[PDB]
Amino acid sequence: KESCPSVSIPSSDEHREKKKRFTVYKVLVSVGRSEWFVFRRYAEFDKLYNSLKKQFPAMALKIPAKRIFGDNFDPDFIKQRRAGLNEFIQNLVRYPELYNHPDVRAFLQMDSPRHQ
Repeated sequence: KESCPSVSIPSSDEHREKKKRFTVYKVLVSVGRSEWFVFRRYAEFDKLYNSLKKQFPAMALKIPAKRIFGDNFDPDFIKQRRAGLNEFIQNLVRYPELYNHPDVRAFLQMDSPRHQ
């Protein structure tokens, strides 16, 4: 019997570089007896969403807004975006045709040699 993946996004962190800031979400991915972390920015969730929404139109996949008229580093905005991204990924891993999908497996690092 294979284990169905379970995922959650418990936190995010702000990183900074020359005149640049970004938010990295910490995704906890668990497959049966083992678990690991994957670090992903919002754009990476959006790229997955845009691919899968075209491939599975009947699912009505939903991701939080991409554009915010206001401060995209407001902690309230980040906490809601994290909850929305968590809803998006948790919904995906409910379906084997999606968690066996190559783009989903790569996004969650499900076939990594470092997770052996």
